[PDB]
Amino acid sequence: MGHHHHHHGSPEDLSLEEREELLDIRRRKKELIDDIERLKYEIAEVMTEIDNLTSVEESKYTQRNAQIAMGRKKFNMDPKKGIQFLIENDLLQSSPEDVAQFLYKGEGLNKTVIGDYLGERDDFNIKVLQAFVELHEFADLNLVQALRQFLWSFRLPGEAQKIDRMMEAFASRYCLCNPGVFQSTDTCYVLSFAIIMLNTSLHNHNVRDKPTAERFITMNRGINEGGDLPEELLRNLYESIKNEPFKIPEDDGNDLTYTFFNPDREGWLLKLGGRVKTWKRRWFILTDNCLYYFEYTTDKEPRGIIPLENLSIREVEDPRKPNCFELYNPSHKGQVIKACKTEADGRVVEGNHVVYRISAPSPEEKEEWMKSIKASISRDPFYDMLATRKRRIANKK
Amino acid sequence: MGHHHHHHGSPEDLSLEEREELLDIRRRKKELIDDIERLKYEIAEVMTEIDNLTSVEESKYTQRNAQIAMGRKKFNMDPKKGIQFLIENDLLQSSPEDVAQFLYKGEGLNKTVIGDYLGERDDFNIKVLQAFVELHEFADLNLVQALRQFLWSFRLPGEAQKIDRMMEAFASRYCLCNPGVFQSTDTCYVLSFAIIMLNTSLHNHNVRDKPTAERFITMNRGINEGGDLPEELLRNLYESIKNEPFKIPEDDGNDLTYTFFNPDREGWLLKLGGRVKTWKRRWFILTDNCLYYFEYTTDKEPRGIIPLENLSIREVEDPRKPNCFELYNPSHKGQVIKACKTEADGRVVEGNHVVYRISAPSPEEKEEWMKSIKASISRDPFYDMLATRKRRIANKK
Ligand SMILES: O=P(O)(O)O[C@H]1[C@H](O)[C@@H](OP(=O)(O)O)[C@H](OP(=O)(O)O)[C@@H](OP(=O)(O)O)[C@H]1O
Ligand SMILES: O=P(O)(O)O[C@H]1[C@H](O)[C@@H](OP(=O)(O)O)[C@H](OP(=O)(O)O)[C@@H](OP(=O)(O)O)[C@H]1O
Repeated sequence: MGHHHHHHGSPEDLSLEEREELLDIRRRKKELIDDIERLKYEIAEVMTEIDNLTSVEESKYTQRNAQIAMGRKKFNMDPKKGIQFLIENDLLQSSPEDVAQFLYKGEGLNKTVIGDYLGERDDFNIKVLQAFVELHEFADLNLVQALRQFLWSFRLPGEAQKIDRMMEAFASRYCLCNPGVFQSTDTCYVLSFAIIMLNTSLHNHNVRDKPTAERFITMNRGINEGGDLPEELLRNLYESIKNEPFKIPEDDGNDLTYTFFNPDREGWLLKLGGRVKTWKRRWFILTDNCLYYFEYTTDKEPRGIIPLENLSIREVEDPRKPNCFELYNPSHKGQVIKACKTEADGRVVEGNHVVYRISAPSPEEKEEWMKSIKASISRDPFYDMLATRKRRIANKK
Repeated sequence: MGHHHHHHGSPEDLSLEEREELLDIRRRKKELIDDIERLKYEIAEVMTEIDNLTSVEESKYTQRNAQIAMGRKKFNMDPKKGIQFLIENDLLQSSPEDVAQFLYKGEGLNKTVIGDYLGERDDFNIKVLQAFVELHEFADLNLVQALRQFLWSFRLPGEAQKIDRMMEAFASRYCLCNPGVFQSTDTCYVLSFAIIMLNTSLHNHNVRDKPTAERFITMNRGINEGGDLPEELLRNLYESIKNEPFKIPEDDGNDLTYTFFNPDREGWLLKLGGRVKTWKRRWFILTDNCLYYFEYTTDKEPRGIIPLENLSIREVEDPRKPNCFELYNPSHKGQVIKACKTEADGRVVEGNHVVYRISAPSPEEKEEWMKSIKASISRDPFYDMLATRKRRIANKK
């Protein structure tokens, strides 16, 4: 420090000295706080000693640990029964909030089972799901950041209805934590699945079309209840996913986040006739789990419509045409597939196909079509869920 | 030895040693916290000294301190006027939140006056009460722990309506901080008063029936909107209160938490007739601030009903019967007490009593009855408040 002249008199107080004193006081306060923390720890230890009182002073094993361990295993076998066991035996309190804290901690818990339980339509489960999402702190996180945390805590159920409940809870929570970002919960929900599809698109090699940042901006046009979201916001989300894929717990490689494919496609194919086996070039549109085909790209009405429900694909070698596969019903051998087409006179009639043999222009287009068709068939209930949700997202005047 | 009344034993039955140690540790922690607060205050003073605006002063106390001191005294005289003085003179900002912070700090404030002010039905006061409970951090505290903090910050008003507002604010805050614990705010509210009655029961010597942990579990059956709360939860609450009574600020010994008696009782008594002074044994039920008496325990209809409104008790010596007291109206000497009874023919008529002389089977039963009756009369508006609240608690499925 050095000293000051001090001609003035004994009342002269020195700011530096006062500051130093203040610092010392602060240090003392910190020490006191540390002491308090230590005391708290001691108290906790005492409580532990008290609890499991009827025992031998030195016991080999831990009552609490043993009982909780068995309860967790019970939960993994049947979540309803596990929760019940833990509540009955006072290892867990009975409120939705306490159950949610148990699930969020998730120690020794199967995260798929967590997802199965949180996605149930029961009133208790609904309340646990709310408290569960409330344990996720979404304020000041972008949508991908929030999704990363949420998707670490459980594994998405397979049932479309269950996936919906959980993503609705997520979207509602995000919007409450980040007001003014999205115009509606519906916007947040649909954008969330856009992000999930992008994760699949960019990180699964079975997906050839790798969307650019500009492309992802264009795909989400009108999502904000008719309006567009800020380009900067969409870019940040795109770049986060591009940089790092969703990290999934207990990952089996089969997760929706990695295998959420676009079920829609358009393009030229040759198709073999039903009763009369002639090859025809047609413009095909795969949409709504149906294969629509047209004589010309300018036709308003399809030449035919093939519902894909209950069908599967097999590759075939054809004597004349390259890159062939067949659609067929594996349950109904030798039976006509339910479909409709238009005759030359304009009459709409039933198709006469036991199989639909299709030839693609290239091996690469063959693979694209088979992927799209398989994806469309395999996740239809889920794509239907999103489609019904997207309609309410789009607003008509 | 020998003492006059039957309520002084020896200290032999102690509590559990570990628990006592924990309590001591908690006390130490509290002391440390107080020390830290003092240090902080000192630091603030040092900062003020360092600061430029602070001149050397001829005066013992400074402008801010002097003005705030007078304002606090004004508040204690008339809370509305005190707040106004502090706001007008820029010693306190005008929002409910700032006023609530002033009240919560409570420096040099009468905590009874704090309670009077927070319990007012005015719109501003209602908003201050909300902000006041928001300054209490109830997350991860059990209901007793939260009650201890809340009941340190102010003294409960005497008006039933005011008590209701404050306990409603408390219960709502607790449930928001601890979601899923109680099924309703009503559950939290009624359980809170169960805890308060237990405090009186276990810690006031005028109360002979000391409920066990099992007893307290049984008393709260169906409280959770028809359902039962977890036995472990109720045990923790019971043991906390048993171990340590509610610590009340500026304690005069007259606080509700110490003098919240059960106003209800049943049992055998002899009663002296009205016009014709014959002694009859009757089964008595004290409920709803009324004394109902029956010829037989199996009777559906009472022999008579004595409203206790406006009555008081005096002990008397009787020539024939032991352990006697009289109910009488001190305002209406020599006048018949409003009551009803049934004649032998079944006609319901008015009673002819100037006084009701009652004889109890033992001195101990006499004391129990007089306590119950006095308690019932003295706090009727409040018991009525709880009763109307408990009805909405009991719901049908
Ligand atoms: O045009 P020609 O050479 O006469 O042969 C037709 C076309 O291949 C039709 O295809 P498209 O409808 O695309 O024109 C086909 O109908 P499908 O669409 O049902 O395959 C007819 O099947 P049958 O009606 O089953 O013979 C087949 O007779
Ligand atoms: O039975 P007997 O010996 O004839 O005397 C009766 C009983 O004592 C009654 O008590 P209870 O009603 O409990 O049977 C009492 O009524 P109260 O209930 O009003 O005390 C009558 O009072 P009067 O009616 O005031 O005389 C008194 O006449």
